[PDB]
Amino acid sequence: MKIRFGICGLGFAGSVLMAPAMRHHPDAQIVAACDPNEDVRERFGKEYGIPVFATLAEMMQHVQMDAVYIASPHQFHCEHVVQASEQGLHIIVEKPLTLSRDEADRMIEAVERAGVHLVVGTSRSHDPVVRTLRAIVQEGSVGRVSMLNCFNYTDFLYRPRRPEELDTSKGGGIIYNQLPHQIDSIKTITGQRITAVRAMTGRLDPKRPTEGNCAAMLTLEDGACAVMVYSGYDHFDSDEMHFWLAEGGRAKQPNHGGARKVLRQLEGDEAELRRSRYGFGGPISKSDRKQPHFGVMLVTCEHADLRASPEGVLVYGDEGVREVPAITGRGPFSQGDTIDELRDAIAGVAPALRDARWGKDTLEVCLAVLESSATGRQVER
Amino acid sequence: MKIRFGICGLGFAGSVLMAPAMRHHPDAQIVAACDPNEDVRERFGKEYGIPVFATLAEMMQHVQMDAVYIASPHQFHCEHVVQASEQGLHIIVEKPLTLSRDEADRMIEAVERAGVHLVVGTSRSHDPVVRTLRAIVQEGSVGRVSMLNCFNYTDFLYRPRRPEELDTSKGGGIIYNQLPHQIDSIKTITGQRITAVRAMTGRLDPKRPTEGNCAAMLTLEDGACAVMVYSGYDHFDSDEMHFWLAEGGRAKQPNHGGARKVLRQLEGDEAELRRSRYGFGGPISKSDRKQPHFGVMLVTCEHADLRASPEGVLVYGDEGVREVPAITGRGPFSQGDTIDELRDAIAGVAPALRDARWGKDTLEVCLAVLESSATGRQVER
Repeated sequence: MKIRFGICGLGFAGSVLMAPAMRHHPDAQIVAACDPNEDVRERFGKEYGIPVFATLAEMMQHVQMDAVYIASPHQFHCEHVVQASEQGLHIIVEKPLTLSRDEADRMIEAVERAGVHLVVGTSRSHDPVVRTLRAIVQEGSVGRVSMLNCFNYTDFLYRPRRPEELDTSKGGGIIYNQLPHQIDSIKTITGQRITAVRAMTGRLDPKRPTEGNCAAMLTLEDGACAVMVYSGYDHFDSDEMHFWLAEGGRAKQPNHGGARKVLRQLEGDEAELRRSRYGFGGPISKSDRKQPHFGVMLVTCEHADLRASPEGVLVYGDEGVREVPAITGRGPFSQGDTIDELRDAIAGVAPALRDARWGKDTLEVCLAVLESSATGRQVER
Repeated sequence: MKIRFGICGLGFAGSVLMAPAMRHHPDAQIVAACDPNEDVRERFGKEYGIPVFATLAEMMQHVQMDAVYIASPHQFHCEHVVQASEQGLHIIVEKPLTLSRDEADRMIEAVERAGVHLVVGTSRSHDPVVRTLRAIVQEGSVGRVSMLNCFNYTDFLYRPRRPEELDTSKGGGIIYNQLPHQIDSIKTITGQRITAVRAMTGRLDPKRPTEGNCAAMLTLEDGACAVMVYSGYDHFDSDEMHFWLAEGGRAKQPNHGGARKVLRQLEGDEAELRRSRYGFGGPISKSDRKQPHFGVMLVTCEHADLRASPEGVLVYGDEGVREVPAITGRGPFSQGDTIDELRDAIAGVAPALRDARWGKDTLEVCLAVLESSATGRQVER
């Protein structure tokens, strides 16, 4: 029925992506928020008409709530998840889940012993086009998946960043912040375990020395494979091969120089541009759109190739093309579907797919990309 | 200067692709032809005004010539190559080179002991867009190649075929008839040896049980990798992601049912449709075009992504996009460039790149795709 949510961590994912989508979602009410930053917290409390807090602990002591949406920096996810679990609160947590397998185990153990439901965390696998691709595959007519092909060329590395985000050791770069979207989509579309990983990564800019590109072949469990390719250097832009839609569904304008131009001319400190542009009540808090997507994703089955469209899925069949509209979610497009997955779990309609074990599993696939790329070898798991 | 050519084997590659391109090529004169089929041979002799013959041996005994273009069925390539070599004639040979490593060794040994030049055989790597991509890479400004991404979705399996062409054991299917175009392009663009192969193949149609799709990751020798994906089931059509140009440069019209429709309604025997449509003086002998291409090919370097265009190469740089026209060849687009590579070799301007050893090497990479796909393992070579 109606889930009373607290938001924990009010950076970009929290305040600007998820929060408005929650207001607008009919099965969800924002009831409270916390963040370490007194400034942002207070502004957010005024605009949404809710009490706010400096720590999760305090929010849990002072507001009747059913779930927490945890959008704190990843280094805080483990303890935030344990803490919510110990209160019997259900959870949505942003990616990265964690960087650490041990953490991931502590999270699983806490959630399971508490009996709560957890979902992670607005992936692009919540995109209805990806859910639609799954429905088409299970439905059966299209036949078995033989292979998938996903690629996304992007300007990610040249968006405004804090300097810890350009250190893979601290969680930066595309392995932890982008590849999970493809990996989760591949798992979602196929319903198969990833059993082997061959990947190569590059860090083609030494001024920003984290991973910006990757080429990978993922072996799935029935012998099907998925190729996954990602590059973030703001060179090719693959929305050209996806109807010139942006990732978030709104039409895109070519801007190839784009993010790199903005940074070169920038006078001052980039970290500031980051928090002033993507913070709460900054520019991008200003948001007739089509389906969201992540690069292009070509699923080749026995009786068809499948591809995400602005409205649903393009099915290239034996007979020629036809279109399938995207499965209606109850609220907004990705963000809303994340909420639906939890509601469904709490309601006993459907247990969560993207639980803590699925998260750990995606973390392991990321680690296997790092290993395969260091050693040159396909990594079995 | 002017190369006097004999054409040996007058099926589609010989009579309809290469022959007109040779007339039109200024450094080349067709001087004679052979083919086992009295009918086709004679028709061809009338139209090109040349003497014709039932066997290579006879042609070599009766016409002063400098080179042979060998477009016989692949099972005949070995002996055709040995025979020409033993006469001191230079050679262009169509792919497949051979299916057999031993054959490939006999071919190398004959060519080398005779001192003749050999090129194989009109690959899509002779496409000037591919040569242009190479020039850009060697030129250096764009920086090192980190990874390549090539894909082509096609209707190959449902074009009209003789029944031996739907038996991998006899040389059919995409491993020997399509993948070499990508493999050769990858080698040409990068100038690197392929040192490992992870691939999966499918035969998604049991009525036509040869390989129709493949997903592969090719490891190159400096650590760069190339992803290669191919599907031929007439479902998705990737010319959509290449400006709706066909492979051969002429604008394309969507026809997704296309080749499969033609076959389903076909009354009679498919082998007949094959030789009556693609034979000499059939329909497709009827041939203002742009650059040829093979699916799309995205080369991601340190300072740019590169992509083939209808006019040359699209360079997505730090600064934004710019276009480089395709290196002018001396004659027509792919076919002509194949001739230039031999002329250059005979003239002492540049030895051939695509010699018999390069061919064997491509054959080994194809074999490694077959092995990797049977075993699930990356194959080192």
